[PDB]
Amino acid sequence: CSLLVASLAGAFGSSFLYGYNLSVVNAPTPYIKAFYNESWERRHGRPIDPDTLTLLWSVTVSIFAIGGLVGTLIVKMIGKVLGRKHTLLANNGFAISAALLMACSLQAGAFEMLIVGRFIMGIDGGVALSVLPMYLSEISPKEIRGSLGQVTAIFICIGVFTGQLLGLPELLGKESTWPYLFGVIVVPAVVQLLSLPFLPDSPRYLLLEKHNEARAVKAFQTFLGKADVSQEVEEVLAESRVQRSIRLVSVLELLRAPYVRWQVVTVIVTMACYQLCGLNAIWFYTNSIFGKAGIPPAKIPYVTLSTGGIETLAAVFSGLVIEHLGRRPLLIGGFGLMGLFFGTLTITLTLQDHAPWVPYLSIVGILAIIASFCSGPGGIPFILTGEFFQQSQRPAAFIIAGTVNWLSNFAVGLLFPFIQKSLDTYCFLVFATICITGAIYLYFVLPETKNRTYAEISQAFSKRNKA
Ligand SMILES: O=c1[nH]c(=O)c2[nH]c(=O)[nH]c2[nH]1
Repeated sequence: CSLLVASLAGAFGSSFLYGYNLSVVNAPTPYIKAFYNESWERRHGRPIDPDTLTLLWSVTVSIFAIGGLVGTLIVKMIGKVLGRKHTLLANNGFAISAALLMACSLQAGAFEMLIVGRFIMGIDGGVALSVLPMYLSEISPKEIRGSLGQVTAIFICIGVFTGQLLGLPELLGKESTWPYLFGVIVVPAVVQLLSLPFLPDSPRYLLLEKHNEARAVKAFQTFLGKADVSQEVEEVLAESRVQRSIRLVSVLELLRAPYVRWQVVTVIVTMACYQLCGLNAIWFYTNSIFGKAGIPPAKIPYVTLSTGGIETLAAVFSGLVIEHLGRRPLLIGGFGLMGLFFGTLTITLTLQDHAPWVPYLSIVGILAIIASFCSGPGGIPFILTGEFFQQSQRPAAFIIAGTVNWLSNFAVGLLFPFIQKSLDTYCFLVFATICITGAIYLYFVLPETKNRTYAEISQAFSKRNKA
């Protein structure tokens, strides 16, 4: 009842928006190119050379990651006072402001306005990604924590699916309709602002500092459906006492701490290889990638729709596959399969003209890549980061992981069109090399984590440290 409604509202408000903004920049790409060309011509009187337009488009696409970086940097400070529901309402404010900033760009004729709107969407996505789990896991009972853990990925996948769906030439792909593609963002924000504020707040955050026992008891009774919640309250108080009994280490000392040097190196490498493995690229430039694959230009958006559908289905299947396969074998197999399928994709791209049916193997390779990602290392690191460290919720580790992820996303988004221009026929070899290198490194480094207490991994890494 209340728990399901709250989880659905929060997911549709944050992860749905993140998925939509991850997979909305590909469909209207030629129209935005034409608008950029016309605007530059009218302002300056000279045409755009293709390289300059490609650089501008890359900046427009990749500024979202810099927005996410600044959002992750600011959320740590904002959450000490704002909280969870207030932070989500501020997130809704950012979302509506950026949506209105983007959707009213063509009318005034401003591309800088579009850039700033995409930047504010980046900060919105960063705040959403850093806030939503801390609320979803908090308001959920420990019995059903895994379900709401996988919901935060199911909803990103469904947002990517609906972003692919919105952009077909019939629905929202016409010349005189592409401005509304960024105006759809209003509806999720409106529904979230209508649903969430009529729900109980996060109990632990208020029970930390303001110490409101009555409201916490009411929220726990509403969530659990019973008036006897003494055990959970006692456990929360014990956890808070344990947390305040131990000093919290910052980023500088964590980087300067030799006893977690290998841990931070491993998490940094895992995040960098996860983001340079390439899925945000295969969302951003799906139309161009499938056009370069020999598929006729009259069927690409339907191919993108199928891509989104198979992504969602792979997420749904992974939701159960994860619980039986494992963590380290699963992640290594995911990276190895991604590398092998990148090899398959590049060999069917290089020699597509040999047989007429070869260009239709690119979509099969794309589905294989997406299945290997979303049924694999796609969601493991979000639990692996907690598994590695002692507190399992270390702010320094979270900040480092977020910074690495956002910088890697920015680099990939900025450099993918350039590597395509350089290696039209073999541009996926770089991704394959990155995937295989990451697989080798994390097979030689990362040990088994599931069904292993923090003491065992701590002593294993202590003997690994050679000290
Ligand atoms: O579950 C995910 N799906 C994605 O499409 C994606 N893209 C990304 O960077 N991280 C994730 N995670």
